[PDB]
Amino acid sequence: DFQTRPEIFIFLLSTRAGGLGINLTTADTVIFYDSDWNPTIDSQAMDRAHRLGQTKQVT
DNA sequence: TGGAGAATCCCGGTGCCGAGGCCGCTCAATTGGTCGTAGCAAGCTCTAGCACCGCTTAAACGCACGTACGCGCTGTCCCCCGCGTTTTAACCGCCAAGGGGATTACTCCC
Repeated sequence: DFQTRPEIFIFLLSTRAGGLGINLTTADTVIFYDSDWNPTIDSQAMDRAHRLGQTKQVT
């Protein structure tokens, strides 16, 4: 759904269940409302956006 | 006695799902030796269980006889059954949820 249609603004996503898996490359912005103590997991989360096929500069 | 018709049975056909057998493996039953002890055995004590006698009188029995009560009979009526109608909720299927219990991560404390 999120990848299909640009009317959806925001994607709420838990850090561990949601950080690991598939591309989310029609986002452009990643907000850590809270940041994991293990920096790898925040890196995985950031790179669900910052990825091959990423549309725009990730902030 | 007959009959009609409903209700119960039987015969063969269909299919589905669970019973009966196969497979892999664990872990619980078996083999071997140890060691403690309890309960099997021999022995003594004296409890209390069984037997008998004799007496007392309360408890058991056989009988008379009255009447209280068990039982078959009669009448009624009411209320529970057999059957058609109306309706509701039990059953089935499919999706949701939540919860809880085991696991995994990450930090602080020792």
